[PDB]
Amino acid sequence: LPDMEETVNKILRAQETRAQLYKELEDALNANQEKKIGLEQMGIIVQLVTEGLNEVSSDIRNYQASLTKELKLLVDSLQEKERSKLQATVKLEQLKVVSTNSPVENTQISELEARLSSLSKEINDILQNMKDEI
Repeated sequence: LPDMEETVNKILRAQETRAQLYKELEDALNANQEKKIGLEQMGIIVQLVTEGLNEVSSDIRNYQASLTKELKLLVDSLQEKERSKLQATVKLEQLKVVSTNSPVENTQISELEARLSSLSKEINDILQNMKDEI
């Protein structure tokens, strides 16, 4: 109930909507990679998915003012990862389709996958610190 941690619950509630939205996003990239989905459609689904991502991003910004300066920093870093995680996810699918499996192009995927794997691991640590009121 108190206004301090009530606002943190809404931030955690928005992260649920963001995590679910990437699942709809990721499933759309795989649908185009497996050639089950044309390039034209995937572009409009990302348009639909990034809109909900844009709503969640703006909702969490509104929740920042009532938070402590240590908590506003954790949110600031949280959105930086989620912004880079969005672009690194869509950019990864396109590079996997055009790549001729040459070693130069082949390690772009591994570097981005390692980036995505580390970004996701960093995000959960930001949430757990927010859960512990860091």
